[PDB]
Amino acid sequence: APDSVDYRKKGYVTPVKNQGQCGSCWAFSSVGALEGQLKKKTGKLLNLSPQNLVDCVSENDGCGGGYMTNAFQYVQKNRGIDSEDAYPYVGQEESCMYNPTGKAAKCRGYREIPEGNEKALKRAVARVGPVSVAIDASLTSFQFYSKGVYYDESCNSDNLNHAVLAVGYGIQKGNKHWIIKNSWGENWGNKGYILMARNKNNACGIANLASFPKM
Repeated sequence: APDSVDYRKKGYVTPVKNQGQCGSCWAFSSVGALEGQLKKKTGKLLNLSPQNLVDCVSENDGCGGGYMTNAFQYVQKNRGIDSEDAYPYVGQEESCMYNPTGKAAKCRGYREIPEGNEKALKRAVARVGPVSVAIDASLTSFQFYSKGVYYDESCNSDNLNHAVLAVGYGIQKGNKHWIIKNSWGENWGNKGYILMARNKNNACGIANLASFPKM
């Protein structure tokens, strides 16, 4: 794998979104990974609908949380996911209103990264594209992140409470990192992004629950 990868520079990544109060980061993470694969497979970048996942993945719990794996499998079994345009985000769970006429991507299932293996995660990001991950994002330091490579001594690898998207990896002033797209809007972090410590004993559980869709 290359020493550095950043799929934002390759047109694989849509603008940062804002999930609002809804605990739907799993849906935004899933959508982000699908968007990357859509761009890779078809050559076009489109905003996909997290609301479609919130409302329709009955295996998950809507604004109460959920797994990306269940999201990918839903898209597969449903034979599609809508564009954001065709199924707009409203930040509250509602009845499923999937519309096949607005279908913008498909999914052939998913693959999982071996638990805790940052090297496998790096190789997957290089080989595949953006990868869905879960992290401990519960700390004060994360909320008020501004710049630099994020590292908090107290981060809890077993407390995977937030889903985000690894869109690349690299190094800043000798400090290795993951490039992470969040879904708390562009006013959070660094225009919606955070660089998170890489190869620092799986900091914040970054490689504990990583997956990506097949397409």
